[PDB]
Amino acid sequence: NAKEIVVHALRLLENGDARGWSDLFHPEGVLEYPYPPPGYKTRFEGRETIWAHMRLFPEYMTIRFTDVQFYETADPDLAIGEFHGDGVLTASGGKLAYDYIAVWRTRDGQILLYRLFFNPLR
Ligand SMILES: C[C@]12CC[C@H](O)C[C@H]1CC[C@@H]1[C@@H]2C[C@@H](O)[C@]2(C)[C@@H](C3=CC(=O)OC3)CC[C@]12O
Repeated sequence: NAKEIVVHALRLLENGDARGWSDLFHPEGVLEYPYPPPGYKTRFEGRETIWAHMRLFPEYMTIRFTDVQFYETADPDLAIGEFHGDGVLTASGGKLAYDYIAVWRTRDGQILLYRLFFNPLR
């Protein structure tokens, strides 16, 4: 189910496995930053592109997430949840913090939609 897939993914990212995380997306699957920070795209259509975006992730930062607080949905293939992320820039130093809310949509064990809200000012 979606909640299962989401936790899996977040774990993969915590482990720095960006290809894995990427791989969890349906080929024509989409990543979105509804409130994108400046200098970044806001939609990433297709696994290849999502991968291209996330490729560099582990090189600049390492993240650790709080446990997702999901809200109960009807559809088991839709998950809506809030969670926090703390990052440490490989620079290094740089502690970086995020408070998310996301709408995940899955099918046959793959991620179709990853809509990740966060504060672009912050
Ligand atoms: C917007 C962001 C800001 C920090 C850094 O400059 C990289 C950019 C692009 C990549 C972006 C970070 C913030 C982070 O919170 C992210 C949203 C983070 C993610 C968490 C998640 O569940 O999906 C992606 C990993 C990296 C991230 O995807």
